[PDB]
Amino acid sequence: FQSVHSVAVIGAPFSQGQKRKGVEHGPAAIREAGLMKRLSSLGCHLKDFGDLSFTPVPKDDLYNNLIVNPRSVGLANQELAEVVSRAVSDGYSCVTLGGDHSLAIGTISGHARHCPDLCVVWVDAHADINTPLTTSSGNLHGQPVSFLLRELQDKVPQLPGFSWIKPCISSASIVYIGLRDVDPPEHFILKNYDIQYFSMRDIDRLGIQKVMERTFDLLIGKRQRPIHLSFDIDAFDPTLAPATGTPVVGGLTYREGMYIAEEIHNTGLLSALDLVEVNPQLATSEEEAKTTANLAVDVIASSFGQTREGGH
Amino acid sequence: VHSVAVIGAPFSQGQKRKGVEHGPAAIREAGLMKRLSSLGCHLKDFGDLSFTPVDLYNNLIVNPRSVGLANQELAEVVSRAVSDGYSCVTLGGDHSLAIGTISGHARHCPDLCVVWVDAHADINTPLTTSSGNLHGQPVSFLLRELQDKVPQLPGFSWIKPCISSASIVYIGLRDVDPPEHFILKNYDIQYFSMRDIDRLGIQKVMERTFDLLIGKRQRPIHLSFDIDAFDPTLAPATGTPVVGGLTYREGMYIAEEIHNTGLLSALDLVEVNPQLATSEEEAKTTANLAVDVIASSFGQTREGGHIVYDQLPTPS
Amino acid sequence: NLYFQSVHSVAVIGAPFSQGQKRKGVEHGPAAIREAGLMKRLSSLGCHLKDFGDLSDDLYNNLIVNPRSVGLANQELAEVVSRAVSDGYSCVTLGGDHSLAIGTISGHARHCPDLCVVWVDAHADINTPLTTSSGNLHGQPVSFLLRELQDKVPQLPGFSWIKPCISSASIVYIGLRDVDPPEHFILKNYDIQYFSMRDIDRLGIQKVMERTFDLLIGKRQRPIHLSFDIDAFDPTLAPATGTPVVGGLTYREGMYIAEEIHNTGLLSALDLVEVNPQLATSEEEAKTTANLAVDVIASSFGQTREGGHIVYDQLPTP
Ligand code: PRO
Ligand code: PRO
Ligand code: PRO
Ligand SMILES: [Mn+2]
Ligand SMILES: [Mn+2]
Ligand SMILES: [Mn+2]
Ligand SMILES: [Mn+2]
Ligand SMILES: [Mn+2]
Ligand SMILES: [Mn+2]
Repeated sequence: FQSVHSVAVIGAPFSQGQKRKGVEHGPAAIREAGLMKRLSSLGCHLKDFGDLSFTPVPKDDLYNNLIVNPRSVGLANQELAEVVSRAVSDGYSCVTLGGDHSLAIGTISGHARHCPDLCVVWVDAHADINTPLTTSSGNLHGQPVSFLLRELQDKVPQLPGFSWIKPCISSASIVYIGLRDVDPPEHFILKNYDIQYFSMRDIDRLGIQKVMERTFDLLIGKRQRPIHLSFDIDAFDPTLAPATGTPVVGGLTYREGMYIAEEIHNTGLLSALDLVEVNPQLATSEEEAKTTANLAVDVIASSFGQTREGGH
Repeated sequence: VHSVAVIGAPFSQGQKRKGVEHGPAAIREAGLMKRLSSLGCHLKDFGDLSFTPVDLYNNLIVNPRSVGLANQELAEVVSRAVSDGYSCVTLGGDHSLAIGTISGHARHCPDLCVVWVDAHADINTPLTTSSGNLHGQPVSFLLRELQDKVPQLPGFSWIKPCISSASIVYIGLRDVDPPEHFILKNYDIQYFSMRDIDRLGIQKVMERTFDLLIGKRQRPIHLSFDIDAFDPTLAPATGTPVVGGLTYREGMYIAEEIHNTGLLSALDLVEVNPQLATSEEEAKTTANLAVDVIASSFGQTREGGHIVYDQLPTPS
Repeated sequence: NLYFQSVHSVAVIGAPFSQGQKRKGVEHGPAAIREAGLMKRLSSLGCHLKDFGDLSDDLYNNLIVNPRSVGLANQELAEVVSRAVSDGYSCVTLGGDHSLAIGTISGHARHCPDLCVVWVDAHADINTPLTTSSGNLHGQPVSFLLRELQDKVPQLPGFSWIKPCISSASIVYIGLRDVDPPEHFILKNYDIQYFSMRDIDRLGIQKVMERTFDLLIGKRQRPIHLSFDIDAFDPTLAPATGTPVVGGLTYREGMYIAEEIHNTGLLSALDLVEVNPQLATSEEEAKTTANLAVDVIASSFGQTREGGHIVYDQLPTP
């Protein structure tokens, strides 16, 4: 094979960062679409940690009539952070299957425990950077980055179950790609703190090649750094990825998404990847659910060396 | 903070396919007013105009009287909306309604320029049309340099040609009749076909469009936007669909660039025909797309940048 | 219409090969494309037309299926194409599976030894009889044609008539996205130039066509052979085909390729292959694929998005 990678796979069947049921079946859907076989065929040394079972929290209602399930979200992420830490500690590139995007709190925190100069490429229709004070929905899947960013620490209140989190990335160390549904406060956060982002509009103008070039220039232009790719399937157009809870029209094409993944592979710096927000229960047909899972597998496989030219 | 007037113009007699008169209602139902309200627009809804009801012309041109007259009535409403300080959004209805909207707009803004976003040039004369459908001719009646090639139709004498060939640019062209192509080339009318977009990219297409129309000075902009500019996969509920059109992204980009000028004075969103859809979702997606065009033309962004946001809350 | 920007002489041959692969139905490609109104469309573009109509075995090494039927059918097809081209026609062949390019290219080369090939396809179809995993000859045609690969290619039954006729420098691929590892090796090792979908994502279709022509006709005008597999298009656009691969050309990119081919004035033969109406799930899927096939062929002979191919004389006056 062109290159061998050691890859751990963690299922995180978690739904409480949002209100729509079924995203907890994300990890199963992706698995049934053949993830392990595909990574095997590419030369990957694989370790399957299986699908985690998160400790429920009995009482966990609306916090200040706004934040939904903070204790469950906080604890599930604390648990996931331990496993991701273990995997990275053991030397694996850590693939976590979601589950809603609240789980990036745990995956990035866990990763950061071993990589002080970690950087993040966040591929998403959404910035997910509302603080608990700026959120309109109160859904923590739209807040994960606020708890991780050092610059926002003074703006984030201490939520129950969240005391264990330490901000671990600076505003210069995360680049967003694919944005198209951004709240006014999130826009203010991005601009005010100099967080670099390439919205769908930036991609329309520059094209995905220049987007990736600039992305790497910003993050790894001066030195090599481990990369955490946090990939929300809703980055893709809903015609390609319909089985997801917060679809937004005018997303990435299949080609652009593969291009992102291929460029991440080509760095040789991919250290962890999240594939989140696949909700097969939201598909209007079996083939809608299966196409979304198949697309998830293509993203992950391309991140680990699958190409459009038979070079693997 | 835009003041926006919405006029329902249920034109159907510019073409032969029934249903297009329900376009203005389909768009309303898709939640147009809620969207423009969330954008901080000052809104006036004129409701749907009831035109006064009314023989073929040279055995070809159909219902021309009804079309000519309804356009005269439309043009007065647009004139007075513009006058009352509103940006004028006219919901269609077939594209023959542009005769009335551009005419009425050119009364108070003589220096207007036109961005025509369409699969079609709609510049056949009453003598070059094969179909006889007036939705395929509106630009011939409006264009100054073309007057001696256009005969006087019953109901159309009121129309004073108000735009020169250098003040209209087309974007999206892919189904242009031979006489149309002749007109485009011989009158030096600038256009960016699908093929020009494939070469240049929509960013460059918009830069060059504005260079041509407002390169010398700021001017009021009239955006005449036919939903069939978009690929039929995206906008299937429409009468003359043509494969290989704009993507969702390209169309939002045009609207956004139009907004970013701060010059948009009037906008037509034409040719949504809910009855031509093969299902209720196809009908609804077409109307949702129409809303997205209008909202982006007035400030909706892909970046959350529509409102001013000054200060983060503190747990302080 | 009396007046056109250009007038082409075009021969049409139906070549319903199905034996270069295993799925039934592709032999109905030529009928599907004719029923989508191909002849009418070409007439409307001012072409002089000659319609040649539609033309009408043990495993090799326990793998390669139908070598004699395929090798021999291609010998016959080669004759028809050579005749058409010799008589001054740009020769359009409707497939049928892609194994037919063995015949069309070999025949074309008899009269046009200096031809170049633009191969538009999800696949490189450059497996040898020794590297192929499927045994399907439609995945092997380029290996028979290429000079530099002759010593890597064994003599098959039905194939003694074929002389390799193109050098590795005279073929450029566009659209590649499903390349077997031994195919990747050949491409790199013989320095065959290709624009994969990834290359199109980076350069854009305009620069891909510019660079393609710089590679092939940059030094001198040469007859162009366009071998165009419908599966180069995204399966959402061309679902009716045997080996569909996600992430393909858009409608606009495909038409752009054909328009630029037309603009060279050098198009000398064109294959339009792999349309299999039976693999559609609906009549609209089948007809869309056939209509797209017609749009490709039409656009190769002057159909454009802007409507300048028919020449208009003067506007009537009232
Ligand atoms: O915070 C939220 O819940 C939404 C999710 C997408 C953008 N903001
Ligand atoms: O003139 C007509 O009626 C048609 C409409 C689109 C192109 N020409
Ligand atoms: O040789 C074959 O049969 C396959 C078909 C596409 C790629 N190679
Ligand atoms: Mn997200
Ligand atoms: Mn998202
Ligand atoms: Mn129109
Ligand atoms: Mn139109
Ligand atoms: Mn092929
Ligand atoms: Mn192919």
